[PDB]
Amino acid sequence: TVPSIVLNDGNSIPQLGYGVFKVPPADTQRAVEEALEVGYRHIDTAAIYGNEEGVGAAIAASGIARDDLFITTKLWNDRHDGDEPAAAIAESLAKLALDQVDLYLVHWPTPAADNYVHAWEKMIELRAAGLTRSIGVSNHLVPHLERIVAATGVVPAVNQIELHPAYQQREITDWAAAHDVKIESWGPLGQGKYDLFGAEPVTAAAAAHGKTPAQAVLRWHLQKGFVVFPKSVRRERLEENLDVFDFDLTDTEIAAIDAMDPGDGSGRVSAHPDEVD
Ligand SMILES: NC(=O)C1=CN([C@@H]2O[C@H](COP(=O)(O)OP(=O)(O)OC[C@H]3O[C@@H](n4cnc5c(N)ncnc54)[C@H](OP(=O)(O)O)[C@@H]3O)[C@@H](O)[C@H]2O)C=CC1
Repeated sequence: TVPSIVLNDGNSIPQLGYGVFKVPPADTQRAVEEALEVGYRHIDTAAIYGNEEGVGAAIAASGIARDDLFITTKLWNDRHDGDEPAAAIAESLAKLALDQVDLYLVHWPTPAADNYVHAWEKMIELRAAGLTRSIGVSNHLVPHLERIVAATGVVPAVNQIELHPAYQQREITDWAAAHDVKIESWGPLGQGKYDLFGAEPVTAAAAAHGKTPAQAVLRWHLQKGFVVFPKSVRRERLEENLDVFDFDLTDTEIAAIDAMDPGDGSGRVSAHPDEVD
């Protein structure tokens, strides 16, 4: 039924949602219509995904009240400077055809450009302007975090990062936990970049509960306190991935999955912030 988690700002976010990364813009409307139909209420898009349009149409097409929906969009890398943030969100808003998004994020820190503090400053402006209910960042390291916070005194609501069994970024989640910041896992199912489902601590928890391996992972994230939003273009999967409030892995089972993280950062499948310009 998807539980909702309380953010540091007093806003609630549905623990499981649907991501649109890699869904072609042209198929984006159907893709989202289905997800809404199936039962999903939290959509994760990005200006860079080029599909805010489909997302908006779908939402419009569906009969759901805005209140029951949670839209999240993101601020692209080339828009951190000056008042580009205000221009950026406004265009997203027009694409999505909404009055306001639920959450807005700084897509990447782009540390070489040294403009993330500035972008965060502006972010705080958009929230006060009512353009977005909450603000958070994505792909920010602990140093990035400490700085933006020390600089503004405004803690981000979330931090969306690459997170899965083989690469957990514990230093970040740990920090996030002490700072009342919620973690959003991206690429929660390894983005299909490695045999996650064949993983034995994975296969073991699956058969033990009669769930699929994909479902075992999600439940892992979920029990860890993470917000997840897997992507799939297949109805079956939307349904499968949505049915995970059933079981409950065991402490030991959770331990077994956790141990999949080598600790040398070798399980990473995507880009490291220090490489994204
Ligand atoms: N803020 C950021 O920097 C980023 C955020 N994200 C967000 O996180 C989302 C999720 O990560 P994403 O990169 O999409 O990777 P995911 O880890 O969620 O994996 C998606 C892939 O796994 C498949 N999939 C989904 N469910 C299942 C299942 N039960 N069994 C088998 N395959 C399955 C999909 O195939 P198929 O669709 O064909 O079924 C697709 O190939 C993105 O869509 C986006 O919203 C992603 C990247 C970066």
